[PDB]
Amino acid sequence: AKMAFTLADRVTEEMLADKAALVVEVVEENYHDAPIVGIAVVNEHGRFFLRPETALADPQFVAWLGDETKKKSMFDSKRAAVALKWKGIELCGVSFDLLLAAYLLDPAQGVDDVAAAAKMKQYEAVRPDEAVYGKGAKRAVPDEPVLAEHLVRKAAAIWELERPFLDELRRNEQDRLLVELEQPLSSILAEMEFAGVKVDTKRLEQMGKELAEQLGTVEQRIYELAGQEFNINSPKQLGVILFEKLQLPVLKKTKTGYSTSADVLEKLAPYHEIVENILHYRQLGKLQSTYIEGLLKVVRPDTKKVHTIFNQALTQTGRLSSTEPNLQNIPIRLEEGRKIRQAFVPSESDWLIFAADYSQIELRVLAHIAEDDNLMEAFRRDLDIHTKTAMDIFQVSEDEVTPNMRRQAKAVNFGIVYGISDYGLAQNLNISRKEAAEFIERYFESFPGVKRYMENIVQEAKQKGYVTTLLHRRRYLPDITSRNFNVRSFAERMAMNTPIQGSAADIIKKAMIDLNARLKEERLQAHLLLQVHDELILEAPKEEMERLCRLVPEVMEQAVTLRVPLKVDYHYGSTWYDAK
DNA sequence: GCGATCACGT
DNA sequence: TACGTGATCGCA
Ligand SMILES: OC[C@H]1O[C@@](CO)(O[C@H]2O[C@H](CO)[C@@H](O)[C@H](O)[C@H]2O)[C@@H](O)[C@@H]1O
Ligand SMILES: [Mg+2]
Repeated sequence: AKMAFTLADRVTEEMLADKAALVVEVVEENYHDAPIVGIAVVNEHGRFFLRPETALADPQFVAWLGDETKKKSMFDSKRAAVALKWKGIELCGVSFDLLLAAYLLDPAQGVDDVAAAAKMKQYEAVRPDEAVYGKGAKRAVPDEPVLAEHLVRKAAAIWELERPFLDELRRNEQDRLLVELEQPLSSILAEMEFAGVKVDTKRLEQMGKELAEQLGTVEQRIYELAGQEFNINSPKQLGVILFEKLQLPVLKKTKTGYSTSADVLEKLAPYHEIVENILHYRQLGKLQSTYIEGLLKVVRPDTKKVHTIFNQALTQTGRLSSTEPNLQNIPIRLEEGRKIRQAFVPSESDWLIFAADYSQIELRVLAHIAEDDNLMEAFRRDLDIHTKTAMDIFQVSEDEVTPNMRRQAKAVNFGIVYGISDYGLAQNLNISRKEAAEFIERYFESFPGVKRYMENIVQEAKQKGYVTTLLHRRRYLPDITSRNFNVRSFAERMAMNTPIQGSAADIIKKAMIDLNARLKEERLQAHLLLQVHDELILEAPKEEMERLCRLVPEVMEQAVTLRVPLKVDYHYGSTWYDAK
């Protein structure tokens, strides 16, 4: 069974062919400034294993790695590229990434290692990484004999599976999606992650001090109002203090007891003064624990930068996710938490943070896909879309639209995009079911094209077995035919929403690629730092702001051409908070 | 360790 | 109502 390969003590010419499956192993989940434990190369001349100290010190190998004409097939090339960047080594010529290929073929498989991807094609001559390295406390690099065969088997799998995966991608019309979108994007993400974002740690530490004080205060007030101490951070103990010791009304229940979600607490506020305090305490506690303490834990002490990792092969819709730290969920709704952004600053003196965001990209994408005359016209006039919906569903002139009417029309717009049900619309607007249903009905009368799209997309999902996005990304929906109403309904909402969220994902990804090409042509020093679903955050010399104000929005607006215009707003300042 | 519940983002 | 990450609790 053992697979044959050369355990090389030195790099040789035949190891540098112009086409090879390459494995540059980084076992640490967070690959930033992490160790490379081994290298495997499989090509026309055979299978090879190279120790990193050797390979990475060989100028011929390093040259081969950076030679864009020497093509490499890999799995999670971003991981290798970044780990190499920290060692001052450039990786070029990656023409096939099995992780991204598998992700595009079926995001639902959750492929996160070569073995998982290989299984899709009935290839099982490779072990799962977890089986080799273990997990958690037991996770460690095996002895060279075991490590070497594993890396060679992974490279061998990649070598064998490239053609099969490319053939299916082609059949799915996703060949360009991999080659012209995801693979180029992977390199851009590597640059962004490697660059990192500078943090004003002293500012965060000061906020932490101010929060600790406020928490202690509110914390005491809570015990005083409850005439006793308990773990406020325990939905369990809290549920007892509120619904048992204080007799507060039980408006909502959970799977294991009473609900203490902010949602319910808001309704309970009128009954007792402790509720407001619990809400406030949670607000502050989230800021302290997740953001202040959290960020401080991952900031690099030497550079004061945080280096997130953008998981490019995880979400079912094509969006990216961000981890350790997640820089796509930094507070902004509430002013107090929003101030956390004042701690994200430019990495160099006299540089500024520039942020550009698409305005209502989901609803604009919906107008395009559904080809709804009323909705397309609304955007062609660049109308306030929520006021417009209110005018239509409540039958009133612009002047007759009250704040509450807009607030509700807004909730309906978001619900439509999410495939909201008459019930979930009530839960959100805290209204009835038949009422929320009447709203939805009024919406479809005003936007018949959208109603038709929602009906047609669900039928298409049932017929084909999947739905697709603008750039041909796909998501299988087997539950669309489930005879269990709830399971089927969730699938139906996904059928309606995925093409919208997914196409919006496609668009900003292409914008990022187009943008970097533009930045290079103009030789601007400006560069991307983050992507937050419908917005791009960059940093650049103050002298480049005027050029960026015109360049960034244009590139983002022209990424794709829809039946309605794409609109991008932008702001810049001395900190992320100020880029408003 | 892991499911349940909470809260942060688009 | 769509899509995420993660801190904390509590029993295994
Ligand atoms: O390197 C990112 C890439 O690796 C996968 C596994 O193939 O995720 C690993 O790394 C992430 C970043 O540290 C972790 O969040 C995740 O837990 C770990 O398995 C892919 O999912 C991802 O695309
Ligand atoms: Mg926006």
